[PDB]
Amino acid sequence: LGNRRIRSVGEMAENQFRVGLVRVERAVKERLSLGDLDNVMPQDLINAKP
DNA sequence: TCTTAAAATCGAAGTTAATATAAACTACATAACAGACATAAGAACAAGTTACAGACGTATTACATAA
Repeated sequence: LGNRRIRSVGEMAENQFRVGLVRVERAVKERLSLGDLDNVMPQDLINAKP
């Protein structure tokens, strides 16, 4: 049992949230690379639905 | 003749009922929807054509009455 671990609701919630965050981060990096960022707000860059 | 990667299999019922991310403008042709008209089909009324029924009228026979 020192070689097997317990993973609870907090850990897997964190894991899935991090997966969604990476999913957002890919598109955010794609958008930031364009350059035209004069009229962009932080709420116009991320994607809450993933 | 000996490794080494693939290929295939692994009990019945029973229950069970799904998800959820990520160009715009313009030009043209076609299909669909609505309205109106004509047509075909049925409903209604009235008449005509025809035979039979229902009770009457007639014809026939038998009884009664008159000579």
